[PDB]
Amino acid sequence: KTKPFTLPILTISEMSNSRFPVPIDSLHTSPTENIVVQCQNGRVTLDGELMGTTQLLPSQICAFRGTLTRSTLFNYYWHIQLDNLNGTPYDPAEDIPAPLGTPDFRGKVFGVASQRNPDSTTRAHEAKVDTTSGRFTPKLGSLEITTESDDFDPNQPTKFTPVGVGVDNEAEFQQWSLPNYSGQFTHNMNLAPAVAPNFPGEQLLFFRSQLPSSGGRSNGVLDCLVPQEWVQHFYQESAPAQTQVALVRYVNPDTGRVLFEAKLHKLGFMTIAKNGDSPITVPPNGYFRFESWVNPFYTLAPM
Amino acid sequence: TKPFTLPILTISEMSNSRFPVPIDSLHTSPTENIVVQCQNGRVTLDGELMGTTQLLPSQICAFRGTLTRSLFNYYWHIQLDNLNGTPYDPAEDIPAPLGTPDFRGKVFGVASQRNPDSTTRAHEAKVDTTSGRFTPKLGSLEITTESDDFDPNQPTKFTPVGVGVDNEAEFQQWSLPNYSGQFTHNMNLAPAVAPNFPGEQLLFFRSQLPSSGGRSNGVLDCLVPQEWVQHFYQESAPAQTQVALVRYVNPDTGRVLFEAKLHKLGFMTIAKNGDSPITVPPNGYFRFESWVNPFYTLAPM
Amino acid sequence: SKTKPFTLPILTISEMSNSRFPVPIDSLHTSPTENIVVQCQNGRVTLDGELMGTTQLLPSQICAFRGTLTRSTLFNYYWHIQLDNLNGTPYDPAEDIPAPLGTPDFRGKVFGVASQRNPDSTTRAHEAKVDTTSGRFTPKLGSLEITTESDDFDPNQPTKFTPVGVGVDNEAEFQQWSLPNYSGQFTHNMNLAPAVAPNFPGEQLLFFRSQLPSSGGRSNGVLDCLVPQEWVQHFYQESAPAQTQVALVRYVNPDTGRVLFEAKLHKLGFMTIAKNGDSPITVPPNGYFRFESWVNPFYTLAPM
Amino acid sequence: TKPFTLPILTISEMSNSRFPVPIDSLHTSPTENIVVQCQNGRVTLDGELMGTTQLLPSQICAFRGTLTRSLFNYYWHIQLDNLNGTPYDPAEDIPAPLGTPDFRGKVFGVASQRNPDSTTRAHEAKVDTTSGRFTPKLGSLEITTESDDFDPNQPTKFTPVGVGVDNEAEFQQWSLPNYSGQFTHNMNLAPAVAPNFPGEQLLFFRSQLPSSGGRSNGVLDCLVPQEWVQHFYQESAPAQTQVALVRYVNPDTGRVLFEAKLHKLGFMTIAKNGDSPITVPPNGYFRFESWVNPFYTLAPM
Ligand SMILES: CC(=O)N[C@H]1[C@@H](O[C@H]2[C@@H](O)[C@@H](CO)O[C@@H](O[C@H]3[C@H](O)[C@@H](O)[C@@H](O)O[C@@H]3CO)[C@@H]2O[C@@H]2O[C@@H](C)[C@@H](O)[C@@H](O)[C@@H]2O)O[C@H](CO)[C@H](O)[C@@H]1O
Ligand SMILES: CC(=O)N[C@H]1[C@@H](O[C@H]2[C@@H](O)[C@@H](CO)O[C@@H](O[C@H]3[C@H](O)[C@@H](O)[C@@H](O)O[C@@H]3CO)[C@@H]2O[C@@H]2O[C@@H](C)[C@@H](O)[C@@H](O)[C@@H]2O)O[C@H](CO)[C@H](O)[C@@H]1O
Ligand SMILES: CC(=O)N[C@H]1[C@@H](O[C@H]2[C@@H](O)[C@@H](CO)O[C@@H](O[C@H]3[C@H](O)[C@@H](O)[C@@H](O)O[C@@H]3CO)[C@@H]2O[C@@H]2O[C@@H](C)[C@@H](O)[C@@H](O)[C@@H]2O)O[C@H](CO)[C@H](O)[C@@H]1O
Ligand SMILES: CC(=O)N[C@H]1[C@@H](O[C@H]2[C@@H](O)[C@@H](CO)O[C@@H](O[C@H]3[C@H](O)[C@@H](O)[C@@H](O)O[C@@H]3CO)[C@@H]2O[C@@H]2O[C@@H](C)[C@@H](O)[C@@H](O)[C@@H]2O)O[C@H](CO)[C@H](O)[C@@H]1O
Repeated sequence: KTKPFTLPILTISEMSNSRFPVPIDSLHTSPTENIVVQCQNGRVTLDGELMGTTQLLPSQICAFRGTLTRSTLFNYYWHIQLDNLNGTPYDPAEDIPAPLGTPDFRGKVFGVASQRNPDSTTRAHEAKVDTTSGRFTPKLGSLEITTESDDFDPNQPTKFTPVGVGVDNEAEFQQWSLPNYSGQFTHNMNLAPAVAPNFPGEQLLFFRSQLPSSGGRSNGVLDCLVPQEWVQHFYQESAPAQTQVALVRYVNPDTGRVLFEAKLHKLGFMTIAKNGDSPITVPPNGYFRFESWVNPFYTLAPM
Repeated sequence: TKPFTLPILTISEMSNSRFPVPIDSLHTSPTENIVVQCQNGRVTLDGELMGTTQLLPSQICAFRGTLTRSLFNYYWHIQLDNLNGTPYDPAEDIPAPLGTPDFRGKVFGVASQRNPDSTTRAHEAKVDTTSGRFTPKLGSLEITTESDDFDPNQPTKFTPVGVGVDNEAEFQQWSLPNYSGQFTHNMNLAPAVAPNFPGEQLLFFRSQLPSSGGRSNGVLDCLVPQEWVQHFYQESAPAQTQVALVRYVNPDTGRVLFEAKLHKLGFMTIAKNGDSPITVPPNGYFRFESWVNPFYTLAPM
Repeated sequence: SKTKPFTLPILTISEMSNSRFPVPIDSLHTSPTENIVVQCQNGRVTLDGELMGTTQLLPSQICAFRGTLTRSTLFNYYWHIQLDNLNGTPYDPAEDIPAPLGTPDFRGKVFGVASQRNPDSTTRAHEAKVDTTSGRFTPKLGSLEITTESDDFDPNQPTKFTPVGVGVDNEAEFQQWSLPNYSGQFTHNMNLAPAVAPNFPGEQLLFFRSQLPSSGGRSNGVLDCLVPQEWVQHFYQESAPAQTQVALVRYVNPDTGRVLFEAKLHKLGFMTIAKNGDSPITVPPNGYFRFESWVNPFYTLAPM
Repeated sequence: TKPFTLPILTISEMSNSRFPVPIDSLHTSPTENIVVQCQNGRVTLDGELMGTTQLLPSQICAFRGTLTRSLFNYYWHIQLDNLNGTPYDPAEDIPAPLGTPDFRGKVFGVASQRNPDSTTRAHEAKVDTTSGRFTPKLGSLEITTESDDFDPNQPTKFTPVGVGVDNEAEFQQWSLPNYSGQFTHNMNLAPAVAPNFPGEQLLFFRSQLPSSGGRSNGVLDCLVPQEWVQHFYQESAPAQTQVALVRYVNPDTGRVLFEAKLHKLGFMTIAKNGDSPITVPPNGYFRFESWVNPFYTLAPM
């Protein structure tokens, strides 16, 4: 009678990052006591409630849509009046931190800005979005893009396709530092809650990708709490969470053996019994399998 | 015994299965003068992938491999791997590496590299799927770039963005490229589809891709959204008949706006004549009614 | 080789416009103001031609706006307005002004008409109200909320607002000397033009007063501006150097030739007179203000 | 002798002199098929007001007076006062009360009242300048309203907002109304104007007025911005010749963009052929050069 909780059957190479439109590259764990893990994309509860700036379309994370105008080697600056991701007009009064899909990290997003005018003429060129700029105010409804080309028409529909990071100094990319969605004017609000292991000996487990970089030595490391397919899956199923913690096992269908076990928390993140920064090597055909709802005081087997 | 289901998705919550973009609209058109045989976004209702179709929405018209050398004046040779990094085998029974573009034209995007020493580069790139150097079935294709800042023998990725044709007629979404060039003809193709009932036309999930120049409409039609590709692969529910009856319902008013056939090979038809968009309200969604037979007469739209 | 002389335009009272609303001036008025803080932001100009607050030159754009209309998330329909600059430029909150130029500088409900013209040339216009006390009145952040009786508005279409008068239900909701919160409750008012007051014994502010139309109720529509809009425009054009902090002006009758009274025009752009009590200042139809001389601020005005 | 000057104003700092709205653009057109004889915004270079032109920017197409009774289907009679509240004298040598509309159509606005007991009303109203009851020269006109909430015999003001025509052809900005209705013809008109040099057309200060319905472009052209009306009235500089030479200058580049004639009767001409906007940078302004004669040959635009 109770709708059962499930996970989609996917290997590591069949999963997508929920903070950027790229495939998942690996599984990774590291200590996070020094940091506040409060990303806003890829935030979903196990019973299907989206949080933060999270939405369903994989391609739309860190993308935007709106109208370009002239503002007040990447020298050309442009003002973007943002619409909603689905084309509907944007209202700053909605109780989200920023338009859905807005980047949730400090740095420069490298991508391509494109335009299609009513007379059917089109143009597209490389563009960057400085999420640390004082004119990055997507919650207010606008942001600034930088371009190398001057081939852009004002008052024309503009789209931005995210590709990767485009910071000059590698330290400009801080994946766990939220931008100021209202610039200097207001604080961030309506945020999805921060996450941390509530248990001795446990660390967060990440679905990790290495984003493309347009220059420099940036590793492009972007960790999401849960892949986008699970966001989409939990939203569809909305199965009741019987406890705060679902027990999950990573299994190898060839050998039939459990490689490790982990906690999948109701708030939408994973923990594992392991210490220290390290990748988690999995077989190509392995997948995560839901074992049972469990009490939060369950002790995971170490790695 | 596993029932067939559709995910509950709005028009604005669907992704094109032939390009990593959202669906913009629903469209119908007569198709007797075109061959509808795209190879991405090809799935049967019981969850079998066909053509070059794979699961990752970002990897459609993307590639992965190694770059070597020889106004987008700079030409580069790309030795293709599989999207999962494993080496591509031209002997497998697919038309080309999974996610290879299935239309003639120039795919506009960004090529990027990350070297073992951690140095990186990314610049605009075009993939001409009509060039004789476009032989992804043989394991290689060619890109053109405007920037010369690329390192040979380095891991290279391609992020698709849109179309980049100079002449608008270069983009032909219903003409498959030659996956092996002029060395041989295409093989292992997902079958072509057509309406097979009087007064019926295909129903398309339409996107308008970005265009880097010119007047190209960038129109790209797919047979089912990528989310249905992913959902049918997961569910693998047995197809009880050749045709599923599906209805589009407005949850605000409770009313059915139109009905359609969802065919086992993974495409939809409606009772409609003429090239036309299908205007649907923002909260509408497709509902699976039941399995029927091909002789069902749909209500005209 | 002399400096540019300071001048006033020659205008009677029935030839002047309010600088806080697009209406003519009805009368001159004086009133004690030690109770209140006089800090309006429209119609603020220095005598040497510097605009302050939200003051701009176009008389019709005071309390007007333009932007893109959006549906919100009896005047019972609510709409969101993404505000542009009055010239179609996107509004920059980083500019050192309290709010977009022309933004209303008082608490209450501005009554007017909102209109739209679509790219397909279709048009609409209907009555609308701007509640400057609503928590969604955040023009400094680039948006505000209008309310309408009609539902005939298209979202995501270019929209203008023409101000007409006040539209409060209860008369006490209109407080001309209370500034709105230009960012709502989210941050403080910034870059305000300074407050004004007579810093001389026996002196009170002199106002150019209009009675705005009202859409209902018993509101007197009284709106006092420090300086008429024609002087805002004139001082900006002339930018004559201010020799002292006080210019002595006299209201003269060209028929009789006699001086009716004298007043101080202060450099910050306001006027004082030697008078006490709330009272209108009756003037002849042909009378006008005449610049007499720069004076030291301790000059003593003749009473009345 | 007082020299002639223009105020230093940007295009976005000028007001229409025929309606209380900002100037939207500059515009030129051949005008041999129209009569350019507006009555608001009429001033000579030496400061003489003409037609129905007055100083208050908010009072153009406004009125003041006393209302009585006679889908905007409520009709009301307005006994007109002067804009300064003084009674209107039809005997004066003006075409109509100052500020009276100078085009055929329906002026859309808001009529408001304030009673001696301080009760107030305001609702949408229209002034049809083509109606037989539009006789402002005789001292009265007629409004229509949607609301019935109006008290007879009370002081009534009209605030113009834009046009309110149902058919778009009813708005004829170059057709003067009959200020006395059918009783007699218009009198005391400001003179009509026309270019008088080969290749020269009038240059208009153009606004696009709000429209309460339909597809009317709301285009309203004035010969001179209201600020120039106010400036020349203040200055009253002697017009040394019939024509002033004026140039449009960009301060961001120092370059002159075009030159024009400013004629003594208060209108401008340029060397241009066709109906066209005049694109100007945001910081440009008109600069008075000197007095010339009507035989000057402007450089083509
Ligand atoms: C993020 C971005 O838009 N980058 C641009 C930009 O990258 C070059 C500049 O960032 C430049 C600043 O000094 O540094 C270049 O690299 C140095 C490197 O830091 C040194 O350690 C040494 O190797 O000399 C290099 C000379 O370039 C940046 O070049 C980029 O990064 C390098 C690590 C390498 O991968 C190179 O191929 C990259 O181009 O400007 C370049 C154009 O010159 C690109 O437009 C890039 O996107
Ligand atoms: C696909 C691609 O890489 N396009 C480039 C390239 O586009 C320009 C060329 O296609 C060029 C050939 O002469 O024509 C330009 O547009 C003309 C158009 O053909 C005329 O009909 C008329 O409209 O003048 C236009 C001036 O550009 C192409 O420009 C691009 O397309 C236009 C329709 C317009 O949208 C413009 O903004 C575009 O840039 O070269 C340009 C660089 O100049 C771009 O690099 C573009 O990506
Ligand atoms: C500002 C606004 O939107 N006004 C509307 C609104 O006005 C009427 C309501 O505000 C109503 C609320 O009770 O009160 C009315 O006047 C009452 C008055 O309060 C009573 O003391 C008594 O005198 O009865 C009156 C009604 O006959 C408001 O009416 C308006 O104000 C009156 C003094 C008078 O001037 C009348 O003509 C006005 O309409 O709602 C009305 C709807 O009829 C209008 O839409 C008005 O603009
Ligand atoms: C000038 C005025 O008072 N206008 C009113 C009035 O306008 C509507 C009527 O004029 C009506 C006559 O049938 O036509 C409407 O628009 C049609 C349009 O003619 C058709 O071509 C098609 O587009 O369908 C439209 C449906 O409205 C007029 O509506 C107004 O003009 C339209 C172009 C559109 O912009 C609409 O939003 C406007 O309201 O009546 C309406 C109320 O019904 C208003 O009161 C308007 O001010």
